[PDB]
Amino acid sequence: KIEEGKLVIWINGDKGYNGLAEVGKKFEKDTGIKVTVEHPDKLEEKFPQVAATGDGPDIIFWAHDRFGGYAQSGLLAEITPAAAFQDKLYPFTWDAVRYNGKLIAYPIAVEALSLIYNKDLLPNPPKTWEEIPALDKELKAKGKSALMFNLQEPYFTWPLIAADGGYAFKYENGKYDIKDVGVDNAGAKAGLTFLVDLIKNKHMNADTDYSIAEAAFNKGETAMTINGPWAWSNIDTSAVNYGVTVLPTFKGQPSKPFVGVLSAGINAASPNKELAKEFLENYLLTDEGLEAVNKDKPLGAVALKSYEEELAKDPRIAATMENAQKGEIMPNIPQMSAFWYAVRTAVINAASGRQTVDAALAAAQTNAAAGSQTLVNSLEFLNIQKNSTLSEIRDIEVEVENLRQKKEKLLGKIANIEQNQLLLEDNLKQID
Amino acid sequence: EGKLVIWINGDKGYNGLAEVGKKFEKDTGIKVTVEHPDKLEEKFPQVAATGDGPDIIFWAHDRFGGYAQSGLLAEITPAAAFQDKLYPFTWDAVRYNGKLIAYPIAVEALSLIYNKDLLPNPPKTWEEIPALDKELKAKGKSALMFNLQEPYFTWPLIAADGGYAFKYENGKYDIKDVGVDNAGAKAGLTFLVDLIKNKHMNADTDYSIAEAAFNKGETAMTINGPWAWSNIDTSAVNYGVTVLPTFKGQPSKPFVGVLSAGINAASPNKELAKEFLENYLLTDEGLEAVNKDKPLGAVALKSYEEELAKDPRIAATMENAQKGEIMPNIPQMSAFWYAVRTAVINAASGRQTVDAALAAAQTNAAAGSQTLVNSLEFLNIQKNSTLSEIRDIEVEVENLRQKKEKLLGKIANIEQNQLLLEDNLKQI
Ligand SMILES: OC[C@H]1O[C@H](O[C@H]2[C@H](O)[C@@H](O)[C@@H](O)O[C@@H]2CO)[C@H](O)[C@@H](O)[C@@H]1O
Ligand SMILES: OC[C@H]1O[C@H](O[C@H]2[C@H](O)[C@@H](O)[C@@H](O)O[C@@H]2CO)[C@H](O)[C@@H](O)[C@@H]1O
Repeated sequence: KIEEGKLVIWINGDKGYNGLAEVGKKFEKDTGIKVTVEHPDKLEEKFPQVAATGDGPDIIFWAHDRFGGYAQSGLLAEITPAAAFQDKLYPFTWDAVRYNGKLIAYPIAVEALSLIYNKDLLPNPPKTWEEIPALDKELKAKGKSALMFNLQEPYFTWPLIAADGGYAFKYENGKYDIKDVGVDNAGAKAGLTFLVDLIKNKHMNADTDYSIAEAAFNKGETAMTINGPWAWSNIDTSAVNYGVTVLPTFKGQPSKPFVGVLSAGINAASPNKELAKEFLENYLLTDEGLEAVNKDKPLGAVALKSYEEELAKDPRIAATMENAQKGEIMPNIPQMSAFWYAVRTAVINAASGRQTVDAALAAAQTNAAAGSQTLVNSLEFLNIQKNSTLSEIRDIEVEVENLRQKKEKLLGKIANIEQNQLLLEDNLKQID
Repeated sequence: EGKLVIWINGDKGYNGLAEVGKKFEKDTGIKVTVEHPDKLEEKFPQVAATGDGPDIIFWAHDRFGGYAQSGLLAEITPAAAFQDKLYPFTWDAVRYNGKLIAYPIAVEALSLIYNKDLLPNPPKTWEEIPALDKELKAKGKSALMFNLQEPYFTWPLIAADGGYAFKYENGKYDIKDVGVDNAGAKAGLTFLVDLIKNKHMNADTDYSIAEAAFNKGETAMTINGPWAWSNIDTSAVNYGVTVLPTFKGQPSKPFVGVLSAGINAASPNKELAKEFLENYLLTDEGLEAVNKDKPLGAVALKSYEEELAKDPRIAATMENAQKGEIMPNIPQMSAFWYAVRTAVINAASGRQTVDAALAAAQTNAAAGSQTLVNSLEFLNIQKNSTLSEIRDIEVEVENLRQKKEKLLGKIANIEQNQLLLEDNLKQI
């Protein structure tokens, strides 16, 4: 299971996992505990599968949006940093990781999507989505293309969907109404329609994913991309002159990225709970840990006031936080994965051309309205956790029965010894 | 839309299938479009729930009971004359709750495929394959590689010693008696994971990696269906198709699939699709056209199977099929397959023990009544989608009714005028 005496850490393959593993060498070269940093596929879906059986990593890194489901499923340990540690991180980053009054993870860095443009194929990035087609017609005349970004994950297409009024769960009076879902409304329809019209007019391709878009931009084949800070590393080494700027407006309104706070939770099945705490607070969440990670793949606007006051002078970080301000902080409520799955389907099926935008989003709206899928999903993981726990109990009872069998055989040995002692003590009394 | 669009999976002979689409277009002039989208079996119900998707969908029969329960498949209406051209047991695979829900095309089963120059005889047992891999490793080769990402391919071994999906007895399936947890399933999956731990296979091998290695002569054995024989033909590896090895002395038990063609319930071209399938595909000419692209296996059309049955590769196919089981077509199959995919991937990667992986899958698959909620979801989507078409029509009707009312105004006023002129005329 989760071997005790070591820390295993999961973080997504696009993050600075090699830089994080350097913070693991320091932990291992300093405290002797070994640290293994892995980047599995579909990490956010494997974690609850294995953690439900007491397996998985000690620490799981993901944006805070997924952690409310992990918590409701009972898979997360209680985070308990001291008030002294709390004043080192911006309070709004602690806000992202608070669910029903408990801190369910440590905030690390603030992520938001920005516009990234090739400084030499385009001297000024377009201020509006609406001008991007004309730019692409011109740019293709030179053998290049205007824009390429990942169309497979709704994270990347939502800023445009949300611009004119799309929303996940209505947020009002400080609370989300999970039956007021806004993926159906006219704003959402107009955004996805513009996107599918871009595809159908041959300005982008529905088959484009993350790898194809990064390859295309870093080779000077596309004028613009949409991505987070992690992507800056690979663009640096391509010797492309790139700028990071505000996302284009749509119908006169800013694109609204959903803002992620990359967070570290501690597996509820971890025996190394306090070892994990010390790693995060006194190794990761410091200038040298964060800088080691950050120089692998930039983290974005880190939550630690100490190192952030230094990264904030990067113009790319300001442009990140300006885009972040125009968007909305993602909810962390359990229904987010259900929301994300509904919107993922819609975008792929509308982009593929085999469903209309109107039909795709009407389906997604009703699906997302079924947010009581997360109750069934949490109950499922809890029923796996229970059966696994009963199984450990039965193993213990076999151990106890074996021991009990040895004991009974020893008591038998003693019974026979006592027979002898009675015999010899009578033999001795008669010599007397 | 006056044309036929068809979905079929990318490992099938879609190029050959399109040739039958031309021969359809040259006779009726109707265009035939053959696409092989990824995850078609999962996209289909998403889009058909809103009245979209393809006209015809090709997949193994196991998925069609869920499509039918969600109300997304048209009732097939073969004439008694046409029904007697197909083996009756292939009709049973596509029969769900008394209705025929698709046309059967071909019977599929996995076989062992081995390099006859790397191996004089296929192994009789799974248990000897490690020793064989060692001997081969010393020569720069490997014993066995097959797709480990899809539970379809690992099931023959999982079932060998007693694993099963849903218990079948008295003619019906008990969807609460699930056999992915039992000692037979565990022993099969444990053997698979030990192969990986001992470096005889790699948990990341998938379909593409395994085919390449075998067709390049890099590995002595693979496990695959008939669709794969074409590419091995063009590679000039000397290969045999044979019965799978035994495990713990018992036959491997592959799940048998009947490639089937369903007709979308929202298709306006239902009769064209019927005509395409009955009188173009399901004939000695059409099945041969597909079969020459990528072999189909044992086709359902008695006339063309009589010829195929002479191919020893088809005999070995049918011998493997007989040791296995025809897959259920019940709605719970998708939940079953997803649960077992999870277990195999998580245990093969080493993140979970076999016991824990399969205990979780057992409890998941035991909740197969997520297919009832899932169908109820698709139906309420279909209903809401339909109500919107209705509301669009009713706007057209009210507009037309307003245009009418305005014309009745013109007529009323003309009659006023006529009254004036006709009395003024009676005075004159
Ligand atoms: O639904 C898409 C996806 O959006 C976010 O995932 C992001 C992640 O937050 C980023 O750090 C980066 O890794 O890209 C991911 C998308 O590819 C949500 O955090 C995630 O839950 C959601 O599924
Ligand atoms: O995966 C290759 C193989 O997959 C199919 O078998 C499926 C089954 O039919 C599906 O419902 C799926 O979810 O489970 C098995 C894969 O794990 C096809 O039957 C076969 O033709 C195709 O090549």
